[PDB]
Amino acid sequence: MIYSKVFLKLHWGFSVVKPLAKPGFYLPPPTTLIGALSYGKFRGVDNINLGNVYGSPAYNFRNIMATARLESEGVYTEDTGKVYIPNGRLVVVYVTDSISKEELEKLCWSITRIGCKECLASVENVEVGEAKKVSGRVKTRYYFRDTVKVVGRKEFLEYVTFWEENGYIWGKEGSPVRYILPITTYPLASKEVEVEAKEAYEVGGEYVVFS
RNA sequence: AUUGAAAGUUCUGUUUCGAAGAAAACCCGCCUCAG
Repeated sequence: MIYSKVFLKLHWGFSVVKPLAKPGFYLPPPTTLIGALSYGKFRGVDNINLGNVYGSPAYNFRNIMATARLESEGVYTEDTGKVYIPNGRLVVVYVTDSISKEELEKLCWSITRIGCKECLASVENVEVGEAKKVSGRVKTRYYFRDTVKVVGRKEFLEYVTFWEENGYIWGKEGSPVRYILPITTYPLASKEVEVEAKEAYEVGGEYVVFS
């Protein structure tokens, strides 16, 4: 199980609107993170024949684990929800085993935007390594699933709804999955939460929780 | 190539006209550079 870390510098922020008034999300979903990685290999093409229907040139990277977190302060504003965090820093962790270290590192440098066109984001540095699996009590900053238990004080937790990769195809809505975000609503920031969990990969001290 | 893809809330307008800080008032009364 290989892992990679990337540091991104945002220009003005990101904007992803909720499916189904156009409120937006607080942090990008894993689908956007996987699509940004896939942009490095599928550049120039917008429709691929999956075999039955044209849905996206991203239905092949669906099994790559990804998380992300903030490192600065921002504000969420509706004026079409937007998350303004100019000159901020984003840390993205990719955990997978499908490809070797070289391919993941090459695709990691090829991230251009997160969300829509205006949300450009440069790349400052990357790290690649081998991760270890643990199950003891850990402290994490990355968001995780709803079913994961919590031992600490419930004070900085929010509930959001994301979608699986089934939504990659047009004319079809993805499955609803609940997610827990350790975020302060105003001003925007990230806080540490202690969880027990069952699977946690150590990617340099900042344990990443998946289930 | 990411609930992503496709879009200007843009066009037209004077804070303008008018109204003396003006009138009265002494620096002035005393002193050899001398043998």
